[PDB]
Amino acid sequence: KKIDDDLFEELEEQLLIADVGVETTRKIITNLTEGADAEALYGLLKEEMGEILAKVDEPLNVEGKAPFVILMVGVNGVGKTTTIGKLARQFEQQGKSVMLAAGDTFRAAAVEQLQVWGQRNNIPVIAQHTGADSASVIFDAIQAAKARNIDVLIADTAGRLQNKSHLMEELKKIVRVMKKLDVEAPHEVMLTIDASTGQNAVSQAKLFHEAVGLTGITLTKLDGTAKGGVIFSVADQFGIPIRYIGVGERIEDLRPFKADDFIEALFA
Ligand SMILES: Nc1nc2c(ncn2[C@@H]2O[C@H](COP(=O)(O)OP(=O)(O)O)[C@@H](O)[C@H]2O)c(=O)[nH]1
Ligand SMILES: [K+]
Repeated sequence: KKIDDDLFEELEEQLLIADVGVETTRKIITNLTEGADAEALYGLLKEEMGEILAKVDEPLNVEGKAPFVILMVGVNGVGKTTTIGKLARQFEQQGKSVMLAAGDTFRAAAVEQLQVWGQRNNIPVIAQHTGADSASVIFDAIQAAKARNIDVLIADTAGRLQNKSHLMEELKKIVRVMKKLDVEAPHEVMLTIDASTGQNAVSQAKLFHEAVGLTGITLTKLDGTAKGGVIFSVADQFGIPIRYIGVGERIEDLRPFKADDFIEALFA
């Protein structure tokens, strides 16, 4: 097969369906045309996509803090609660002690889901009454983690993103409250975004990144039909490391991010 305008239009369609986005797709194609049979083109495209993801493939390292604090941010419905448990199991398998903070204080089901999971798995969960102050719950969790020599503290947060909610200011307050106990905390600000939301994750990454500064991303629900192409836009615009991929609903379904596999899956 030979290179022509039909192949570049074919590639654009495939990238748009993968949620790479209009802007990122346009940039990628123009770079592909300038950089440049069909098979060679797909080889070159995968290579240039590899160069994008290479800049954000740093794996998360949680060792050496007391505790290492992960602030979990994201909007509701993306898999934040599930991911926290998957992370907790991951770190415990590595021999680290874990504590959870139920900072999404107005969602009773989310709080109780964490409490019950933690109880079943012998992981302490710091929680207060429904509607309690998120910053206070997370304050108590850090104190308890320090008192109890916990290696990793994972702090959940609210995820209602509307002008009523003042979520960004709440997160900023949480961070300031954190730094009164440990100036290095939070050691990781982990955004969870849902592959099935497509390009809406770009807006979310922008909001959370501008408010508290993201240092890592978990992309969930890659096991659906969604391709997760938004990460190219986030990488190009923000350069935030992709730490993990969610590949299911089971507690094991959290995988370290791998650039090569992700690229192949995008075209499968
Ligand atoms: N297929 C799939 N479902 C996921 C994944 N991560 C989370 N979920 C699903 O999304 C729902 C829960 O998301 P949840 O953690 O409650 O969302 P939150 O509101 O962001 O805390 C559940 O039905 C989970 O099964 C994933 O990686 N793959
Ligand atoms: K997929």
